[PDB]
Amino acid sequence: TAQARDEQYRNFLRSVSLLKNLPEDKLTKIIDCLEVEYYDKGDYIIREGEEGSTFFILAKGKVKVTQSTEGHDQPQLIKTLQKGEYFGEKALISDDVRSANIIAEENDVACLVIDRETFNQTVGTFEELQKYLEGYVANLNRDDEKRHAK
Ligand SMILES: Nc1nc2c(nc(Br)n2[C@@H]2O[C@@H]3COP(=O)(O)O[C@H]3[C@H]2O)c(=O)[nH]1
Ligand SMILES: [Ca+2]
Ligand SMILES: [Ca+2]
Ligand SMILES: [Ca+2]
Ligand SMILES: [Ca+2]
Ligand code: NA
Repeated sequence: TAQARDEQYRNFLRSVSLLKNLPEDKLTKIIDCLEVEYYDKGDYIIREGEEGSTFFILAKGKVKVTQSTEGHDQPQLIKTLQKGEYFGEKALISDDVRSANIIAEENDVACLVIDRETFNQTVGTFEELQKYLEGYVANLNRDDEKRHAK
């Protein structure tokens, strides 16, 4: 049922920190425009250095965050993320290429894929959320500098 589907997505999206206080009409816009992409173990959802403008919410499974850093020939493992966490906002906020890899850690990982326009018309319309994400990205920049990210 369309209604049952939309209710399931509404309940999930309201469990995401960043989205919990969105007006109904903006949550409905996300519900209407999100897409789902599925990944197998080891797949790169995001690859450092590539262009990208999608915002992702992890809906099922776990992902690894890895990043190239000075003194290491392979990207180093920074953290892992789980259901309800999000990623890919930094390319939009920093106006940059992707700055880390996001790798599926297991099979049947599912992410919600939110394009730039949808992001801009929902999350990006609320100054409190923009300022929050600006501060979060600033902390990511601090972390990048402290580990000597390439
Ligand atoms: N640069 C950077 N990015 C991090 C970090 N942790 C995460 Br989650 N991320 C996420 O990894 C994504 C890679 O694509 P992005 O640069 O668009 O956004 C990044 C962030 O959402 C981090 O320490 N540094
Ligand atoms: Ca974690
Ligand atoms: Ca604004
Ligand atoms: Ca921190
Ligand atoms: Ca950087
Ligand atoms: Na992808």
